[PDB]
Order: sequence, then C-alpha cells, then structure tokens
Amino acid sequence: YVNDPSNYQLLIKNLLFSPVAFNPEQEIVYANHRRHSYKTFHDRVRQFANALTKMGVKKGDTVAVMDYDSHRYLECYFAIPMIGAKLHMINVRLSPEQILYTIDHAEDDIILIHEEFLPILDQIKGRIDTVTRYVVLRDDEECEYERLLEQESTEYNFPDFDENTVATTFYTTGTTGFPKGVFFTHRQLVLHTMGILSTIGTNASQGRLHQGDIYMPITPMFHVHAWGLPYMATMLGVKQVYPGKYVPDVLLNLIEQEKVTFSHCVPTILHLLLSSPKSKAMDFSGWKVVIGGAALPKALCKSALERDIDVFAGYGMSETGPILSIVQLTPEQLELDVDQQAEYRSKTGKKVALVEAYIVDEDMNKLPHDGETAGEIVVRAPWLTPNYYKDNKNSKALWRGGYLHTGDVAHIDDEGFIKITDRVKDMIKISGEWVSSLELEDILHQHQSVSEVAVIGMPHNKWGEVPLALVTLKEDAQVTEKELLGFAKDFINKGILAREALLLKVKIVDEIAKTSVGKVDKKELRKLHL
Amino acid sequence: YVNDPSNYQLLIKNLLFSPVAFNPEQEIVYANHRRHSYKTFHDRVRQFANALTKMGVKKGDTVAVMDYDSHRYLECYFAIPMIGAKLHMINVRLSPEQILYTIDHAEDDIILIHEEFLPILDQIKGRIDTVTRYVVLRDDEECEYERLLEQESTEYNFPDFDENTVATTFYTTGTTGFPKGVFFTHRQLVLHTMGILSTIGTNASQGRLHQGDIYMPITPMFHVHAWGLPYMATMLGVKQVYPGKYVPDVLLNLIEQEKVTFSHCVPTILHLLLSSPKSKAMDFSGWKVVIGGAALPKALCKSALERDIDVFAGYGMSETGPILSIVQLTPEQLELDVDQQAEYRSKTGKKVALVEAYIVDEDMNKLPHDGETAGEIVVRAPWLTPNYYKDNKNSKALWRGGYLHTGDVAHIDDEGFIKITDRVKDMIKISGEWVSSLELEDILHQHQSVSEVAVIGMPHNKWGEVPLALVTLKEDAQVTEKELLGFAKDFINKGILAREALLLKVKIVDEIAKTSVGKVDKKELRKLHL
Amino acid sequence: YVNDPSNYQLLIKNLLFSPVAFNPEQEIVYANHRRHSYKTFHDRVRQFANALTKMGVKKGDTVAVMDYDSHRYLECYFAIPMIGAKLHMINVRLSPEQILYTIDHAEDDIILIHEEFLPILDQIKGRIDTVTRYVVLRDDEECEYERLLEQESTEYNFPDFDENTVATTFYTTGTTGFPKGVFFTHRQLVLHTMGILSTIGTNASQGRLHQGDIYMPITPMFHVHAWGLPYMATMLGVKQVYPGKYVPDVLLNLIEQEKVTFSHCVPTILHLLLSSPKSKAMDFSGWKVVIGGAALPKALCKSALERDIDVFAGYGMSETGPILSIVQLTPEQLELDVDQQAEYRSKTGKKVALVEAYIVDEDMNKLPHDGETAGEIVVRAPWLTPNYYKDNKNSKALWRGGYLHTGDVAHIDDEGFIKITDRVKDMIKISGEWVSSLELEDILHQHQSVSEVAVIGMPHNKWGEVPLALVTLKEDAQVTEKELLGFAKDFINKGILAREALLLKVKIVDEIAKTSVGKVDKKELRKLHL
Repeated sequence: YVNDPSNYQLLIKNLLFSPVAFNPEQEIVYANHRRHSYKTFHDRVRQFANALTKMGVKKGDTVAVMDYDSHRYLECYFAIPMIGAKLHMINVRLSPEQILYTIDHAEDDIILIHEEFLPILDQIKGRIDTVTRYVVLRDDEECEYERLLEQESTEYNFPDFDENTVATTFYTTGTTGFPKGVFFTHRQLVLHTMGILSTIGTNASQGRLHQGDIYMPITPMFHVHAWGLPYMATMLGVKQVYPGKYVPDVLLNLIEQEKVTFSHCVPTILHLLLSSPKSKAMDFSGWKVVIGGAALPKALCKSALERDIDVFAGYGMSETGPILSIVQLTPEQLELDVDQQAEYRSKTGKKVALVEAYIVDEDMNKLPHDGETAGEIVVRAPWLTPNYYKDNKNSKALWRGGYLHTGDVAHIDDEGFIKITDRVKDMIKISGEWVSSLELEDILHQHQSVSEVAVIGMPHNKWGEVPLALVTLKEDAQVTEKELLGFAKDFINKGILAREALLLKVKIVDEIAKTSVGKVDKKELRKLHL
Repeated sequence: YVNDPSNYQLLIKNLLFSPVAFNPEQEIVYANHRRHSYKTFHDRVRQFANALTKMGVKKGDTVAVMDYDSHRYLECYFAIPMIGAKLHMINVRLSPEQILYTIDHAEDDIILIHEEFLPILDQIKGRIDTVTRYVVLRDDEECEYERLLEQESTEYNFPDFDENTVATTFYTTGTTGFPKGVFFTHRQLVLHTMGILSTIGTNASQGRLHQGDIYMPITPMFHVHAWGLPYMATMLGVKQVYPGKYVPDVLLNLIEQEKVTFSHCVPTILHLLLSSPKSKAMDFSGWKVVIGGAALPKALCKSALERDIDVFAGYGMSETGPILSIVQLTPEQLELDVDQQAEYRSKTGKKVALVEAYIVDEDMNKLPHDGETAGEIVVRAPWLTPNYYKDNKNSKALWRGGYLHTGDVAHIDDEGFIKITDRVKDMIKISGEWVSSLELEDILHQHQSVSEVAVIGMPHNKWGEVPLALVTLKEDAQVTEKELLGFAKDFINKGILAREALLLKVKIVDEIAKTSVGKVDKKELRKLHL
Repeated sequence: YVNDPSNYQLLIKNLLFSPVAFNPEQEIVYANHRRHSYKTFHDRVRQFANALTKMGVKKGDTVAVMDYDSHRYLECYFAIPMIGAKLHMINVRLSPEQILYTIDHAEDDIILIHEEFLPILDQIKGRIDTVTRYVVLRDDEECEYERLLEQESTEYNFPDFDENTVATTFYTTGTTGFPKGVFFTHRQLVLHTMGILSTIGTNASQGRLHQGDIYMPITPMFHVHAWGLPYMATMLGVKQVYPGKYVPDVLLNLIEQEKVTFSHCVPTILHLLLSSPKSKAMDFSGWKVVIGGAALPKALCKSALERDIDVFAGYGMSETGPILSIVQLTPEQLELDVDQQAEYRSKTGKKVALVEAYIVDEDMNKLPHDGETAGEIVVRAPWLTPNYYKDNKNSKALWRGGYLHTGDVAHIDDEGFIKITDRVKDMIKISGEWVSSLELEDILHQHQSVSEVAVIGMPHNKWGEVPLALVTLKEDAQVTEKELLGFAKDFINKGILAREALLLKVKIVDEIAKTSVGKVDKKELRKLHL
C-alpha cells in the first residue's frame, strides 16, 4: 500500500496516538487484580503487536477473543485492528454449537480464551479446524498472554493502510436460522466515536461524557463493541475501571472506591444493583449510567431517580454502530418532577448526529411524525454494516429500499422523540390493522397472580392473525382463564372490535421458553402451540 | 452474453440434443410407475424448463432436489443446468441439522422434495430461510411436479452461455467439522462424460458400456452425480430403468424383466442381492455391475464371479468427477481362474484418460511405482473442483503443492494398477514408519468370535502413535483380550518391533459408533477412548 | 504463461502421456524398415523435442513436413505441437508452384523433406525465402533426422500453455483461385479425438475401434490429419503399422503378416487391393477399412462385402475436423442381405457426437428432413476452423449466417441418415429448380461404350443454366450423340420438362481435364467450352 501523506486515512491508530487528551499518569484498573498507567498501556499495546507479528498474524488474518471485561480486552480492541487483522468478538453466552458455527464461519486463526471458558471449548475442540494457536488467559502471573507480552519489546511501527479495511466483526442471532456476521471498518469506528462524542459531549448539564469522568463498563463488551465506550474513554484519556465477572457486590465496591461516574448496563443489572443491601448506604449522586439493553422500564427509571442517578436510555440494534438515538433533556425538562422525568428518560430518544431515522411501512412510505402513527424504523448512518458476511439474500432484505431495516416498530413525536412499540415480526396482524403485543403483555403482567406473559398470534380466517396469551402463575396462585379475560376486558381505549377483546385466548403454562441470553422464544412458542 | 458461433462452448444442452445415438422409440422406465419414450422425455424437459422460468428461476438461482431415483431426477439433471441455474443435490441420509446447514449454506430458492421426506423437513421448516417454494413429489397423479409440468408447453429456446458457469453442487461430510460444498461446471461434466465414455467404451470384451446396453442405477444418485452414469446413458440413447426405493426383490424383478445389463452399486447392496432367496434361480450372465462405494472385498467378488457376473471396481472420492480409475482386464487376464480374477477385479484400477495420479508423501516427493511403496494419491484431471464453496483454508489444503489431495494412501504397481491401503488420517505413525490399520482390522476380523473391529491410535512417548483395537463379540462368545493378542501374534510378515506385536491393546466394546451413512466414527472413538 | 494447476488445459501432451491404455511393450512398425516399442517412441519424441529446441524453434515458429506415412510423421504429429510450434502439412500431390505458394504463405522456418521429394524442391529452391534449414529424410541409417535424434538426450520438460494455441495447419485447393489455409488448436484436436472415440468406440458389434485393434493408415496422412486416426490409435495404445509408398502388394503383405484390423483408404486404393491377384487367396474377415475419400460406390461396397470386409463410409471436408458423420448400423440392420447392406454402408451417415448438421438453402431456411428435400449442409462442431489464414472475405462466406458452409448439397432422412447428392457450385439451375449433375453422370456412365462423363452448365435465356455432357468413348467405340440422347431419354422418373430431356447436349471429347489429385476440372471445362 502506497499513500500520499496529504491524503489522510481515518485509522484506529490515530484514535489512540492522537487523542483529545493524553495523560501518562492516568491509570487503567482491572478490579483488585492490576493497575497500570497510560504509558504502560501504550507499551503493552506495542508488545502485543510484536507478539502477534511473531505468531504469524498478518493483515488478512482473524483473531478471536473469549473473556470478560479487562485490560486485555481493551488491548485487543486496539492492537489487533492496528496490525490490520480482524478482531472477532465471540458471544460466550451462546450455545456451544452456535459458538462453533461462528468460529468455523469467521475462520479464526488464533483464539485467546479465558481459563474458565475452557470447558465450553472442550466439547467443540475436535470439531474446530482452521485454528493454529490457543492462548489461555488467567488472572494471575501464570497467564499465557502475560508471558507472551513480557518477551517482546515496546517498539512497533504501526502500518498505514486504506481506511476501508475491516477491523472488527461479531455475530448476532437475530431472527434467522443461523447467526449473522456483521463487520465494520476503521473509518466507521472512528466516525462513530467522533460523532457520539460530539453528540453527548456537547450537552449543557445532563448526561454528558467529559474528560473529568471515570469510566467503567457493565455490559458484556463482546456485544456492539460495548456501545463504543472503551474507544471513547481512551480518546478522552479518562480513568478506566474493568470489573470482570459482574458480581453486584464487587461492582458496588468498585463504584464506591474508584469513584466511577459513567457506566452502561442493562435493566436487570441495574435492578440487582439497586436492590442489593450493600447499596442502601451508598452515595450515587455522581453516576451517569446509560441503559441500552432493551426497553428501560419506567418504574426502574423512577427507582433510580429517587437514588439521585442520572439514568437515561439509548438505542442500538447490533448492526448500526450500534448507537442511533439517545435521550437528551432540554433545560426546561430538568425542572419537571420524577414522574415526568421517568416518562422522558425511558423513551428511545432523539437521533444522534449524522442519522436520518425515518419511519416507514411496507412499500416504503414516509408516514408523518404525528406522535401516534407507528411504523418500521429505517436509518442511514456513517457506521452501518453494508451487508451480512458470506450472505446474499438476507443482505438484500437488510437494505431493502435503500435504507437499513431495524426491525423495530415505533412512532416519532413532532419534537423528534422516538418511542419503540414492538418488533416487526411480533406485530399481530388482526384484520387490516397492526396491534403491538407489548402493551397487551404489560396489561396482563399487571395482574396480582401473574408472573410472566407472552403474546403470540394464531391464524383465523376472517380476522387474520389473532392474539394468544401464555401466562405463568405465582406461588399457590390459581386464577382461571376467564378471570384474566375479564381483567383484560376491564381496560379501555383501544381500537378494533370493541377493544379487541373477543379473541384474547389466554392460557396458563408452567414455563415459557427462553433463549440462551434469556429472551422469550416467541418463534418456538409459535411452533409448540401452533 | 454474446458469443461468436465459431467459438464453441461445451454445454449440457449439447450433451442432450447432440448425442452419440438418439432413438425416439427408446423408453425411460420408472419402476412399475411410468414408462415414456425419449421424445416424451425431451418434451418433459422443455416443459420443466418453462415451469421453472414461470416460477422466477433465473441464471444465478439454485434449485434443491430431495428424492430417490426416478424420471424426475433425470429430468432435473438436465433442465435446471440448461436454464443456467444451479442444481443442489441434497444427501437425504444426513442428519436434519446437517441438511439444514447445507440448505442455508447453498441458499436454495426452490426445493423439490418427495412426500415421504416431508417429516425431515417438518423439524427444520421454521429454521429455513431464503426458500420461496416447495414442490411435493408423489408417485401418483397427485404429484405437484406433474401438475406443474402439464400446464407448460413443450417449446423452449435454451440459452447459450459460458461453459464455465456452475451447473451442479453437493455437500460431503469428509473429515471437517461441517459439510464441504463442491461444485462443477458444464465443461467439466461434458468432459467427464466424454472421457469416461472413451475409456470404458473402447475395451475389447470386458466391462464395456455400449449403445446396446440397458442402464439401471443402484447408487443413491445424489452422490457424485451417480458416477456420471445417467449423463452417459442419455448420451448413448440406451434404455434406462429407475427402481426408486432400492428394495432387493424389486431390484431383482426389474433386472429379470427389463433385461438390465449395466448397473452400479455398493458392496452391501450387491451382497443383499446375491444372498436373496429370489436370486438363487435368476440368470445373471449379462450383467456388468460396477462397484465403487468403498473397498470391494475379494470374497464378494469371488461370490459374484461364481454367478457369472462381470463385476469390477472403480474409484471416486466425491470431489474428483468422481471417476478417477477403473479396473480393466487385458485379454490374457480373462483366461485366469476365479481366484486371480477376484484378485485383479477388487483393485482400485488403472487411471482413466486424462488423469495423472501420482503417489506423493509429505513435502511432495514422487516415490516410485515399485508396487509396495505406499503414499498419498494426488491427481490432476479436467473435472476436479477448484476449491470448496465459501471456504479458504480447507481449499488451500485441498490443492496443496499444485495437486488435489485425495486423502487415500496407496501403492502403484509397475504396470499401473493402484491398490488403496488406508486413509491419511487413519495411518498409525508408529516410530518413523506408517502402518495401515486396515490390514490389522482384517486380521482381527478373521477371528471366529469377532463381529466388527476398529483400530485407532493413542499417544506413546517413545513410539509415537501406537495401535488400539475395539472388537465386538458374537452371540454368546467370550474371548479375553489375551486370546486376541495371541491370535494377532500368530501371523507373520510385517515390520516394526518383531511384527509390531507388543502394543496391540485390544479391547472388547459392545458397540462401535457409526456415521449416519453407516461408517465407523474413528474420530469419535478417539474422543471417547482418549 | 502462468496457469493455476486447478485450471486444466486440453493439450496434446495430455493425449500422449495420459492415454486410455499404455503398453510399453506395444510396437510401432515402419514397413520392413524399423520396429520399436512405445517406450522407444516416447524417448524419440523427447529427443526430437530437444533437437528442435537446439535448432532455434520456438513457440511461434512453424515446421513443414514432406514425406509419406512413417514413424517420423507420427513423431512430428506430436513433438512439434508439444513444443508449441506449428506443424504445417504440405500436400506433395500439388503442383510445385502451389507448394511454393503454400510455403511462402505459411512462412515455414524449418523444412523436413524426404529424399525422393528433392526434385520438386529443386525447381522452387531459389524462389523460397524465410526458410533456414532443410532436413533430408531417408529410409536407411544415413537419414539426417536419425542423426539429429541420436545426439539429443531422452529428457524434456514439455511446457504448458493456453489450449487455444494453434497446433497444426494445412492448405486445401477448394474452389478459390489460390489454396486456402486452415488451422486447428490443441483443444480442438483433443476434443475431436475424444468425441470420435466416444462415437465409434461405443457401437455394439460393427465398425468399432477398440484397444485390441491393429491400426494401419492407407490415406496420405498430410490430408485432414489422416482423419485424426494416428492421434486416436496412440490414445488407445494399439499396434501401429505404417506402409509408406502405398504399393498394393506391400499393403496386402502388411495386412497379412501384421494382422491389421483397422484402416482408412479411398475407393481407388480399395479397388486396386481387391482386384490384385495376390488378394484372391487372402483372409479378409477381420478388417474394418473406413472409406472417406469421396462417394463410396455401391458396387465397390458390395464387392468388398462379398470378401467379408466390414466396410463403411465417413464424411469429412478438410476444414471440419474432418470427421462429421459416419454410417452406423443398428443390430436389426446387420441381418439384411448384401444389397441392403451396400445401400446403407455407402451413405454419408449419421452425425457424430456434438454435431448439429442442418440442411439449409440460400437465406438460411431449415428445410425438413423428409428424405428427399435437398439443401446445403451447415454444421456446428467443436473442431471447426474459425476462418481461413490471412483471408477476410472468403472467411466471411465460410461462416455466413452463423454456420460453417460445407458446399455439399444433400438430403437427410427422418431417421438421421444423410445422402450427399452434389456440390453447390456443380448444381444445374434449370428454370426454378436445382438438378444434381451426379445422377446424370451416373446415368450416362451406364452406357456400354462410355468411359467417363462430365456434366456442366451453359447459359440459356428462358431456362437458366442447362446441362451439357462431355463423354469419352471406349476402345474402337463410336456412338453418335443422338444415340446417347436416346439412351438418356429411355430412363424415367425425373422432374422438369418431360424428364428434363430436351437440352442434354451430349458431346464426345477425347480427354477430360483433371486436377493434380485426379478430379475433373469442371471449372476449366466451363472455361474451355463456354
């Protein structure tokens, strides 16, 4: 590759070696395990580059990583792409067969795997080909990664190449029969970091990330590049703390002792942290957790707001950067009380810089943003995956009509706020309208003797797909289906026949199938019940 | 596509419409079901082309087929490639998960499936994407294929395109963790037909296929294009009989009544046909079955020769055309008695026209053809798959050193005869030599109280991989491991320590794992026992 | 040239070193002169390659050959093309001026010429340029070719190149004012060999070439690559005998002593062999001569059939491979008596594999194959010359309408049999119909006092071109033109005015002009008489 120095390429090496702020004394902390300055971080990155070069990794090669959140993952986030190789992030929460399929599909050359992830490999070891070396990662000095790093020198001349070379890749289950692989380039990652920093960094007084913060992820970090946060924090040169195993008590201790101010987690982890007895006497009025997993509930937002936590939501769908929208509060919205606060903070949010985000039905129409007309979200951003890896027809459906299809049905307010109502496949197509099953699930969950509710659709000649409810009862709770029918019929304000209460067809089931991540298997319930 | 008429392209349409001999009165017979002349066959091919065009199949599309041997499969062998689409042959003997993986990998658009293969689809129906239409095939008039054909006209202008467009594809399990997809072009198929017709058609008086024969396959016909035989017979314009379900009594009745003279099957089916009571009073002295499945045994060849059957072996490995070598007997070899006949007819054979077939060790050396020096077979033929579909590193190992690697270890006689001794992965690497486990399996199977034997290797510091035997005993047979050790030690004439009898390590196991095809799972036994 | 080993090229070296059968003990025999095994043949081919390399012959060079049928011509058929050079076959039966024109047009670099062809060169020696070396060939040890071969080693690495490189070329007089040069590639020759072997090798019991035959050409072998037979026999590894001078007694002795079973000759040579006194006590019931020169007569076929000779006809026109059609007899046609045998064996035949062979008038229409509608034969085959060398407008007329024009007018039966009736230029265009002069020549030759007859056309205002007969009388035979007119008028069953007997215009001429090959100079008779 030959490049004229006038022509500038957006590379991750520019993100690391030309940050907004660089403090050599700033420290990266791995929880109760290790602590080293930014200068040591740069030296270790160069050592890792030398070690990867020594093992035969080249520009076209792929390196797979399988561990928790640590300094090693942060070093892999940089060193591998800067060599030019591909960083394959493996979802350790998938089934061993799916993990093996992803490894075979991506054709990884070297695998770095944590010690306590070894049994998962042990049952798919012989099935794996195309892999030459396994590096075992440990939390003590007997780590193979540490022994590999301590042999190399801290001197590397990082090459310059085209900004469109692929840097990272990972696989998402989605709704297809096999996991789909998404990929991004150096330019896309750099632009995502810059745009999100411009969006959330310029807010007046709420939900802003600045150079005085202390960062600590609470998301798995093999999903969606941990929302791009580790790239951003390194760009700001802020203190970074990595917890590892995600134990609520260790997390609370790290927040108290390291003075963490910025984080991102999911509603389940936030609820566990808030309900922990250790947290009842902990100061929380400096913390700005970002909830992005799925559908931050209003009650959880209220409970966090009563603890003086700047909690706000964001949207990302694992092939869109991921960040597309974040709730931002104008100064006259900060003076509202906790109910109006929790109303706004639980929304999907306004689109971030350089995002279009139209609402569109089938045949691509541009339904207005009145605030109640729902439709599928289609976006155009500088950091979208062009297609699926080694796929043709799903790639065509992904970019149908010239826009990326999110698969989420939402309505957009006149002021720009987005409120996601359901998923495209989960919409019940009664007659000629489209009701969202989420509000029926919420209504049925309001019952005192109901634990979990799943709503699906079953064919019906005159009224299309009609709804069906599977409910799980509580301890020593036995309410007949007629009682639940009356409970749902009690509510008002909905369309269709009367209030669409003649076809609820609620049934009581002991258990509801869930994915390996922990999400209801609506497809399967469809297979089981129809 | 624009072509100068002077420039000639080798296409399957030339194979069908410009045969060696064309008799409109010659008939194709589907067993006790249907019987129609060659003119009707051409009309049905044109009707199928029109029907496929009507459903939206185009040049780049793929059509999958799942049924037994019938006129419909013969029509699919032609019509789909002549449109320019890809014919994906699905192995119905694989597990449903493997079948689903192959369907997802090949991205089939339309699936033609037999009725009694429906349950297999029923458990993978929802997992399947990228498929638009399913056509159910039946043996009566309610077949969807027949109803689709009877609407179209018998008039089609078949296009002309580049001879390098892919025509057929199918998947082989091999030794990898996932099935590997191989593909061939129109030119390769035409050249394979022409070369094999030139090779076996020009023999003096034994094992020759000519225009007066009657053809009937006994191989699954989704493997290896049924050895290319259906293409060849259609080229010769000979009578063709398709049995379907492969029931030994129906097969014998078809051979008796249709006067079948040429066939290809596997040793198991041949043994079942020979041992059937119905066959004890059947005339067999016009039949020229070709055995190509795997390792035709000498005893079976003798038993068939005592029934006046011209039985001979052929070699094909599912990515080599498949035909690479066929045994051909010189006129002074026909005067030998049954023992010398069965010696020669059970060999791998001499290479067919336009085949190189060298013997080669690691680092690619060209060990001489002395008759006892074993090595891996590497070939160069006009009908080899260039690589594996959507694969990189296995493709590199397939064509390592500039030759296609068969994976079979054999020795070549000075006269050109090849004798396959084992598989590359199944070789036991004791010390510095390579013993073949097949002869030890044969020796141990010679015991009176032994049913089946599997030989594997287990590590040993001073002598590399050493052999281990897993044996299954007969009804009320109990012989200790020491007795089998002495039985193996009784024989002579082998190298290594004494006769390599200090490490046999024979063990008795109730059952031995087998593939879905019925072959021992040596990899698994390795996983289970070590 | 760089080639990926996966990409296979069809080369003559593959035809020689990868045959159907290779027997090192099989011998090539030059009549009463030399006899050497196939291993010696391969060694001599390598030696000739080394010798040609030593003289400066390169890929683009051309080597001309001028001799009879011998081992040297067979070695030139292989060695020259395998180097990549062009083999120019010179017709030694042409006039010295035509030979000189062909040499100048083809620009030969080295000329190999037999001793007794030296006088022909002596009168055109000074006129020749662009030629650097002359190699004199002799039948004794003083041959320059033998002395050149005995210096080189038997070791050559034959290169691999594109399959579309030109291999052979030769010149045909045709109907143009100067000889026209045709050329073929390696791929075309290999495909011709494979296709004809597939066509004639797969016949049931008549007219088949197999690996147990003994081959001996009786055609000049500088015409039409000797019908491709020497390439085919070498591919089958059969014994080959080369007679040389074509003396009938030497030919009969070779057939008797070498046990020749397959041959190809012309009707004149066959008649000379059958009428020889030596042949009256010779066994002929193993011989399968192929007649392909021109228009095998029915009487000669009957006479050969009474001698128990499997005599059959073939069609080739010197720019079509040459083989296009061969008569093949179905098993129920072998049971007919000698008259019906001679009827079928004298026909042009059915088209061989991969040949289209439509019948077409001017403006390219596709007149039906009823069996009596005549038209010009146009073909599409994998082994047709794209054009004439260094020619433009004749090349356009050769491939007019997208098909190669044979120049022969024939009718095709409903069963596929072709019967050539005349040449396009020799058709008499009376009024609005086209009569063939061949049947009038046959009718007039039936007279008892007639030796030879030539029919031409002369203008006539109201009836287009009308026929004219030039006849030669026998010894002391004097029949007036009126007697011949009445003799022709006696016959019946023809169209046009009455029986087209009012314009015969028969004339008696002492001699009729003939080409240097021995064919009537109809153009010249047109020039002389009109």
